[PDB]
Amino acid sequence: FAMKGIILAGGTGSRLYPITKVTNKHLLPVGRYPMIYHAVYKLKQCDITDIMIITGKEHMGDVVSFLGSGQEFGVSFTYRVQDKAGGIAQALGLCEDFVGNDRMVVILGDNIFSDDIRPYVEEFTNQKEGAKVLLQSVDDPERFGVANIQNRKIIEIEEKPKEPKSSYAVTGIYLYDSKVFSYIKELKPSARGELEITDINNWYLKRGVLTYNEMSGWWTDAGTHVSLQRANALARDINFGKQFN
Amino acid sequence: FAMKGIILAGGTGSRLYPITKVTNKHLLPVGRYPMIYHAVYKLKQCDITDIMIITGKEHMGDVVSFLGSGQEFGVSFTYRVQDKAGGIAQALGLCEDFVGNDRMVVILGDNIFSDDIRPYVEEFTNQKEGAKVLLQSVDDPERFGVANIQNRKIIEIEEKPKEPKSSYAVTGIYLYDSKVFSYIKELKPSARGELEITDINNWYLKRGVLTYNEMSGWWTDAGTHVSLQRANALARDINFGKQFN
Amino acid sequence: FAMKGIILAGGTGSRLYPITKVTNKHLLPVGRYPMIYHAVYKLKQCDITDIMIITGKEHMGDVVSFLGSGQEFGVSFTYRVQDKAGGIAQALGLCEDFVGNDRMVVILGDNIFSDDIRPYVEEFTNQKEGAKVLLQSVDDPERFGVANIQNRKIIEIEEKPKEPKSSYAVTGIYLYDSKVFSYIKELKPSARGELEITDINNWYLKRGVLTYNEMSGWWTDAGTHVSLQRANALARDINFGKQFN
Amino acid sequence: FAMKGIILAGGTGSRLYPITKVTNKHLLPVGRYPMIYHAVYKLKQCDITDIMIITGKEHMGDVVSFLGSGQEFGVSFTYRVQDKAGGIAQALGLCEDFVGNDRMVVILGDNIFSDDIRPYVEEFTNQKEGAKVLLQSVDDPERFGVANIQNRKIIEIEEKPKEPKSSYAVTGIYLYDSKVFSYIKELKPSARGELEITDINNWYLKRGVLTYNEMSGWWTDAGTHVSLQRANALARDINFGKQFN
Ligand SMILES: Cc1cn([C@H]2C[C@H](O)[C@@H](COP(=O)(O)OP(=O)(O)O[C@H]3O[C@H](CO)[C@@H](O)[C@H](O)[C@H]3O)O2)c(=O)[nH]c1=O
Ligand SMILES: Cc1cn([C@H]2C[C@H](O)[C@@H](COP(=O)(O)OP(=O)(O)O[C@H]3O[C@H](CO)[C@@H](O)[C@H](O)[C@H]3O)O2)c(=O)[nH]c1=O
Ligand SMILES: Cc1cn([C@H]2C[C@H](O)[C@@H](COP(=O)(O)OP(=O)(O)O[C@H]3O[C@H](CO)[C@@H](O)[C@H](O)[C@H]3O)O2)c(=O)[nH]c1=O
Ligand SMILES: Cc1cn([C@H]2C[C@H](O)[C@@H](COP(=O)(O)OP(=O)(O)O[C@H]3O[C@H](CO)[C@@H](O)[C@H](O)[C@H]3O)O2)c(=O)[nH]c1=O
Repeated sequence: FAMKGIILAGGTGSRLYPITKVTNKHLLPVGRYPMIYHAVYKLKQCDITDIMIITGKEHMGDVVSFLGSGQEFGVSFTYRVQDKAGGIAQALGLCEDFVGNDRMVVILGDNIFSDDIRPYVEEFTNQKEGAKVLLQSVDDPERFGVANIQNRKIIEIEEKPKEPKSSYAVTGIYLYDSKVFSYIKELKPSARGELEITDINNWYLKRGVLTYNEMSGWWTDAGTHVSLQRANALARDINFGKQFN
Repeated sequence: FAMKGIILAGGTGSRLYPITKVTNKHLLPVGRYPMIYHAVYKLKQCDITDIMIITGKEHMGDVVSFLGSGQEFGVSFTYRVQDKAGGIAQALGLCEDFVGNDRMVVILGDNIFSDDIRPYVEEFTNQKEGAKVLLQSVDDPERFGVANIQNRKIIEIEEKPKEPKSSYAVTGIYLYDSKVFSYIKELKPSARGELEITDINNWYLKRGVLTYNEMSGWWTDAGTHVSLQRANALARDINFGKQFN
Repeated sequence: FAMKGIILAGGTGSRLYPITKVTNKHLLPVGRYPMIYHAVYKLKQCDITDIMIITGKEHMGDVVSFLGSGQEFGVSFTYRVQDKAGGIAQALGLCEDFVGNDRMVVILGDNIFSDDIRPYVEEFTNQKEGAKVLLQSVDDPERFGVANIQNRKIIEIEEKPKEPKSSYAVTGIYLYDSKVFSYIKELKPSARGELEITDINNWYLKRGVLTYNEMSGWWTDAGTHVSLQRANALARDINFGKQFN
Repeated sequence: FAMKGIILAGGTGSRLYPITKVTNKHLLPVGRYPMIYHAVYKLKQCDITDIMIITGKEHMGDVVSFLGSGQEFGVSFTYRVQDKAGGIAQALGLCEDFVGNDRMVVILGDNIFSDDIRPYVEEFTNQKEGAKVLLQSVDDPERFGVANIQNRKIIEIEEKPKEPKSSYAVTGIYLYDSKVFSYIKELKPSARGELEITDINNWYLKRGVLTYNEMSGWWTDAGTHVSLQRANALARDINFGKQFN
C-alpha cells in the first residue's frame, strides 16, 4: 500500500465494417447512449474521475467531440493516440506516466455489463499488491481469454483457446497496480501481431498476486454485429441521468 | 408524358440525443449498414442512379465520407445543404434545378422497409401526371400522415391527427412529377414551424392526380429509440453485396 | 444563342505538404479570407449565383463547413465529389447535368486575381458560341498553359512547354458553352495521367470559336509556397464586406 | 533541485475570423508548416519530448490529425480540452497532473521566434527554484505584458498597459517550476474575464525567484492578420527536415 481510470477505445473496427467506416465502434449506439458512455459511467459511479482515453489518430476528433474535458459528466479526461491497432497491452502502455504510482481500472470500450464495479474496486484497494480480473461464464469461451480454475484457484489463462479448459471468460475489465508498466516493456507480439493482455494477467498470476471475482449480472462484448445488437437489447433501460442527456 | 432519386437526410436528430450528438441519425447503424445505405440501395435496385442527397451543413462531411461520388455503389451523387431543419418540403425544394423536368422518387432517410420500389415506380411511369404515395397500415397512426380512404379513394390526408380517421400511414416514400416545385413556392409554415409534405400530397389530391398503393411487407421509421431498435432487428439479414461491404 | 459558375477545388495539395496535410489548399488563407472565398466573390460580383463546387471526398466536410448553402453569401451552392485528382477536365466533367444547356464560368480555386470578370462575361454572352480564355503575360510561362499568339490570333495553346512560344499564360478562368461536355467524353490522359484543359481549349480553337482577352491587373496561382505567399501579399486590402465577415 | 513541454493552442481565433471559421489558428500556415509545428520543433530541439497540448473541444480533431502520438516527430504527446477560452493561466492549470513535480516550458502556440530555447532552459535548470521569462524589445508594447526594468531588475510586469513603462514585451515563452499550479488555484478573472499569466509572473517576482533574459533574434505573435503575415515572411527559410515533411 489514488485510483485512475483507463478506457481503451482504439482498434480498427474491421469486424463491424462498414458501420465503422467513418465513425469508430465506441461511438456507435448501445441503448440510448454511445457505447463509450457506459465505460465512463461505470468509472464515475466508483468515484474514479481521473480517466485516460486511448484511441486512434483519425477517431480522436469524434471521441473528443462527445467527451470533451469531462466536466459535463463530473469527470476529468486526458487523451493519447495509439498509432496502430497493435494491441490492448500496447494501448495500456501509453498510460504509464498518467498512472504514475497509483492503481488503475482498465475497461475495454466494447465491454458492456450490468454489475457496479465498486465492490471489486473496494476489494482490490484492500489487496496488498497485484491485479484482479473479473470472470463471466459464457456459452462460447473460444472467443475470449479463458481462466482454468481448479479448487477455486486460477491455474492459467489462455487467449482464445481452440479447446477451452472451462467456460470462464476473462472479461475486459482489469484492475492493476503500477507494476504492469514495467512488465509491458518486455514485449512479445503474438501469432496475430499483438501484445496480449492475457500475458500480463499470467505474469501477475505466476507471481501469486492475481485475484479474481465472478461477476453476478450480464456481460457482453460489442465487437461483432450479433453481440452489438445483443448489447443494444440488454441496454434498453439503462439511464445515466441528465448529465449524460 | 428520366427518373431522379432524392434522399432527405437532414433534421436535428434531437429525439435520439445524445447518440446523435456528433454523428447524424442517417449514419447510425440499421443492421450491418449505416441507415442511409438502405435508401441508396432501394433507388439503385430500381435503376435510379442520379441521386441528390440533402443534409445539414455540419453533417455533410460525414455523409460524404460514407457516400462519396457514388461510384463505389454504382450510382452518382450530388449534394446540397439545408441550412435549418425547416421541414421535409423545404428540403425537397432545394432539388428543383437537379430534377428539372424529370420525375422523382423521394425517400425520407429514416424510412426502412422491405418492399422493392420498382413495381411502384413502374406504375408511376405509366401515370400521365401527378404523384403517388405508399401506405402502411399501422398500430399507432397518430404519429404519421394519415390517409382517409373511402371506397378505395383517398379523401384527404391529415398530418399527425389527434383523432385518426384510419390506420393508413402515408409513408416517407413519395413519387412526384416536376410540378411539385412550383407548388412548394406557395409557402406555409405549420403550427410547429415547418413546410408540410402532407400539404403537397393534398394539393395533388385536390387536383385529382394523386394515386396510392398499399405496401406489402414491413415498414418502420427509425427516428425514435424504440423504432430505431426495431429497424435494427428487422434489418438483420439484409445484405447489399460487396459493393456496399 | 443563363450563366452558371463552377469552382474546381480538388487536387491533392502535395506541392504544399504539410500545410495541406489536414486542411485542403483552397481553405488556406489568402489575405483575410480562405482562398476559395475569392472565387465565390468573383462570381457573385458578376451576378452568377448558381455555383457548383468540386472537391475531394475527404475535403468536402471542411469546404462545406465554410461555404454552406451559399445563403450567407447571397449565392447558391451544389456540391460533387471528384474521387481522384484525375485532372481539371475530369473535375469539370462532373458538372454536365448541373450546367445543362447553359453557359459557364469555370474558376480554378487557386487562381487569385484583381480584375472583375464582368466585362469578359458580358463579351462572352454576346458571343454566338464557343469559349473564351483570359491571358496574363508572365515571367515564367513554362509553368502554365501558353498561348502562341500571331497577328492577334491564337494559333495554338501548349501545356507547360519546355520551350515556350510566348509569355502569354492561359489563366485558370474559363468561359464555356455547354458543348464542352460532349468533347470531355473523348478522353485522353496525358503523359502525367490527366485529362488536360488545354486540349479542350485547343478543340474550341480548331473549331474557330475560341476568343481571348488579355487581363489588365495582377494574377497569380497559389499552388506553390512562394506563389501562395505572393497571393497573400497581393490580397492584403481585399475586403468582401460583412456577408463574408 | 525532468523537463516537460506545454503548448497552449486554445482560444477562439476571433481576431482572425473568418480564416479561423473552421480550422483553428495554430493550424494555419506560418512559412511551409502549420503554426503549431514551430512550437513542437522548439521543444524537440531542447530534448523536451514529453509535451502536453491544450486546445478547444471542436479543434482537437484537426490538431490531433496533424500531430498524432508525436512518434513521427520524435516526441510524445498528451492532450487535454479547455472548455472555454477562459485564459492562458486557466489552460496551464489543466497540465498540473501531467507535470507533477517536474519543471516546464510553456509556449503560447502563436509565438514564433528565431532563438533556440536551449540556452534559457539550461540556465533555468541551474536555477534553484522559481520561474524565468524571456523579453523582446518591441515597437508596440501596449499590446503585450510589459516588464518595468530598473537597474537590470524587473520591478513589475503590467498586462497591456495604456501607458507602458518600457518597450520590453514579456513574450509567450515561460519557464516554471511545479509551484505555479498551487498559485493558479487562487483565481481572479481580470476586467476581460480571464486568469492572467502576468499575475503568475508577478507572484514569482514578489517571491524574489523570477529571472529574465532578453532574446537575441526576432520574435512575433501571429494572432492578428498583419502579425500572421509578418510571421509568414519571417519564417520562409525555416526547415524542420524530413520528420516534419
Ligand atoms: C486491438 C486493440 C484493442 N483495443 C480496444 C478496442 C476494443 O474496444 C477492445 C477489444 O479489443 P479486441 O481486439 O476486440 O479484443 P478481443 O479479441 O475482443 O479480446 C479481448 O477482450 C476479451 C473480452 O472482450 C477478453 O476475453 C480477451 O482476453 C481480450 O484479449 O480493446 C485498443 O484500444 N487498441 C488495440 O490495438
Ligand atoms: C424536418 C426535416 C426532416 N428531413 C428528413 C430527416 C428525416 O430522415 C426525415 C423525417 O423527418 P421528421 O421530421 O422525422 O418527419 P416525421 O415527423 O417522422 O413525419 C414525416 O414522416 C412520416 C413517415 O416517417 C410521414 O408519415 C409524415 O407524413 C411525415 O411528415 O426527413 C429533412 O431532410 N429536413 C428537415 O428539415
Ligand atoms: C488536377 C486537379 C486540379 N483541380 C483544381 C485544384 C487546383 O485549384 C486547380 C489547379 O490544378 P493544377 O493541377 O495545379 O493545374 P496547374 O498545373 O496549376 O495548371 C493549370 O492551371 C494553370 C493556371 O494556374 C493553367 O495555365 C494551366 O493551363 C492549367 O493546366 O484545379 C481539381 O479540381 N481537380 C484535379 O484533379
Ligand atoms: C485566451 C487563451 C489563449 N490561449 C492560447 C491561444 C494563443 O495561441 C495564445 C495567446 O492568447 P492571447 O489571448 O492572444 O494572449 P495575448 O493577448 O496575445 O497576450 C499574451 O501573449 C503575449 C505574447 O504574445 C504576452 O505578452 C501577454 O503577457 C500574454 O497575456 O494562448 C489558450 O490556450 N487558451 C486561452 O483561453
